[PDB]
Amino acid sequence: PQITLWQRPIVTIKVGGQLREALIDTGADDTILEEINLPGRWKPKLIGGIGGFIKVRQYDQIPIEICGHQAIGTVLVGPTPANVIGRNMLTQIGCTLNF
Amino acid sequence: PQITLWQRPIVTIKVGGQLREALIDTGADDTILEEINLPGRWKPKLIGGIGGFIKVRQYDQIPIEICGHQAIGTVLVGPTPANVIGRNMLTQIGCTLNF
Repeated sequence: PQITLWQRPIVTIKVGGQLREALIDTGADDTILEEINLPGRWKPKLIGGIGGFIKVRQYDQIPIEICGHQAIGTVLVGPTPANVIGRNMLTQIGCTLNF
Repeated sequence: PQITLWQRPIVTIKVGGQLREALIDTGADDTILEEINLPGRWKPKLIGGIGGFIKVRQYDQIPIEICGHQAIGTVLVGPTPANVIGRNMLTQIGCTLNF
């Protein structure tokens, strides 16, 4: 697909046998989802906060589907104002910026 | 240009007679620069924060240049971890996401 930026670029994703809304965020290194039970091993990770750190669970090599494109990558799970698809996942689906 | 997302999409911009580095951020509604003297009238604006609001100065209809494309739009000036080019400016240069 070609997505324009007049609205927030919010897409339907498939992850952990669920459907989620997530923002395509070229400003985010990492992919973070609100609380979801993901399979496999996780390790704790500290991400940056309004005067402090947030502890999240890091799952490696998680299958996602973004507008029908599969992508394996790291997903962080914990407190987030939205599901965010960050650059680690956008590279996997061949997402570029174009003008 | 076509910009891939293996690295942060940081571009050279021209604004207020200065050169700045800024992140292309599809996750940002608005364009925010670190302290710069911009011409014209500004009004105060509250944007969201780690447990609170940040007061910034809103300049309307400011010329920018991103990789040689001119774009008029709103620029916010105040405390920001980086220059951020948000969607209000990316639409003006015809920036899309593509995969």
